[PDB]
Amino acid sequence: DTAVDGVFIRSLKVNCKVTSRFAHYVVTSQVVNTANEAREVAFDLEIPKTAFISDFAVTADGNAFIGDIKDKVTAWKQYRKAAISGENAGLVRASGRTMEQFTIHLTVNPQSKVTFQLTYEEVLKRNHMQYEIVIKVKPKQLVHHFEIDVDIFEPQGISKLDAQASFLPKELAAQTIKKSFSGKKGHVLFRPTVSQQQSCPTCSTSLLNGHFKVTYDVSRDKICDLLVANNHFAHFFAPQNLTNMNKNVVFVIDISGSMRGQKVKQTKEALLKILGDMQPGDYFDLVLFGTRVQSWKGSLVQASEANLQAAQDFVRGFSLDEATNLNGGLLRGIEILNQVQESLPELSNHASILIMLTDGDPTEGVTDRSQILKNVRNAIRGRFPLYNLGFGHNVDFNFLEVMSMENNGRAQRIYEDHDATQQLQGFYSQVAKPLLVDVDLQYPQDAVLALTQNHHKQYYEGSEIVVAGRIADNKQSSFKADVQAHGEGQEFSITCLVDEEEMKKLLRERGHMLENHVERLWAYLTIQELLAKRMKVDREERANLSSQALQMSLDYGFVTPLTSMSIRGMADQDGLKPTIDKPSEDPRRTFVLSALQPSP
Ligand SMILES: [Mg+2]
Repeated sequence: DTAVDGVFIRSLKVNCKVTSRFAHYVVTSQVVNTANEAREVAFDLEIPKTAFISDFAVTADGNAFIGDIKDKVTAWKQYRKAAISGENAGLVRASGRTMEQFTIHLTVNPQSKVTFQLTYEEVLKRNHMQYEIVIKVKPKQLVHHFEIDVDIFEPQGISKLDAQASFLPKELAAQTIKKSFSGKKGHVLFRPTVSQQQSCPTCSTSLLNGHFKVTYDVSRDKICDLLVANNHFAHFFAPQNLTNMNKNVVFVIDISGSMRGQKVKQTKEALLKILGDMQPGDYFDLVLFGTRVQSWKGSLVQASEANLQAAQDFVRGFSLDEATNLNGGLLRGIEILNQVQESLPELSNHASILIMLTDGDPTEGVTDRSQILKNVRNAIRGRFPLYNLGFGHNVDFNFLEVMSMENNGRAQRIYEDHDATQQLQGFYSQVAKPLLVDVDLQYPQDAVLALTQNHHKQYYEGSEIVVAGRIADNKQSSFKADVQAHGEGQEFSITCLVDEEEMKKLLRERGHMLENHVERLWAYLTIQELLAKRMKVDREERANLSSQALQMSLDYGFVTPLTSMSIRGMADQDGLKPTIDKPSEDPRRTFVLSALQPSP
């Protein structure tokens, strides 16, 4: 029998509906306690940090419980006088680089049937020429009816679709994973029988341990992907068949003593590989910063065979230099790229990129964090993006995120691990091939009530620009978009008009779910944008952005950093409600059913 201590997992189902990159997850688990005693049951799964929980329901023999979303402050008032912290008590916590762990332990009645259902949503982001859907599969028992169903609907059409299950042998995956796509519709169905779940023909344990990955991309022949539905729009921009731009890239590398060991080795290895794949038309230099600041050439040099080999030799040879002069290192790298303005104007049409890697905070020279931010942004002056890589967890990552945000870039975390070299290569490949610069998506001011970031410094091959917004009443029919940008010595310009007939056709094919997901796509991107914006503004404007993010989280019912989801009707030993939160970037209690709470 599958059951353990009288408890068996009758069914465990993951249902993912993807509509124009908006991914709607529903995970449903039904556990049955056949024992005549009380038994403890678990609902335990991993979800991506990028997603927002939107609903949670528990039904025990008709007794229904639902997560009520509210201001986080209100939800955590029960923790103030309590012996446990909300972080320790919460059902959700960080469990890895990109995933969070949702865990609840519940004492169920005898002869009981309990159904758990968790809903979470995200907008899939394109990277490396694909979208990726990752589902952590790990039932701590065999499941009678296990299913993963992914239903994809893309107006532009699906160009490719794949489904990989690492934990399954190639022969088992073939018979068990059903996938197909035609036109706008794609489907993946994974329905392993109990026999197919056992690791061995006559062993009790289940091989369903690992990750179920679904990847796809949409046809990009049609340069215009403007999707309008019920006063909300989503605009996807990723032109194909563009010529790679030549680029000027400077690497600013921390060589402080703390880098000693694996970090410097993995950093050097990544630089060697990056230099090895550089294209002849690019220009580059290298900057090292410890206590002293050091540049390989002091100016942008061409990526010739000799220069690349000399740079690789310089990478292999350098040694560490104690402290960390981050201000000097960045300003030096910026000075080199800015030579293109006066000394080297023949490189001015290239796309410029500045990448910085550090494992610690500034200890030499300018150490006032606010001053460094000022120094950097005043030197770059919006000419090129800055990509900060935080190596390990001794860096002030918020400091790195703000700096990149203030300079048309983003920050990325590098985890100290056996694959740090691949992480660095992985990130660089996202910015390695600029195709357009100064992308300006323009929409008629008379029609737009709200909109997301519409200016983007660089567009890279393999990635994508997405804009969403809300349309004013009676302006949807004539809605349009103009996209301007520059290539290397070229001007880019297109116009996208709503295809009214096509929208109605799409609405018929996908149903009213299309309207809802486009709006919720806008809400998701707007909330994320508010969370990003709030971190780089003064405390007064930060409160204003927070209130916008709070109100939108409540309106659309998202569990975000400003909201929590509480479950009335359950209590731990101290009478505390289950609480669900969004953990931040920086002892397992068990619950019982309790219908009473002290009256106010
Ligand atoms: Mg350091």
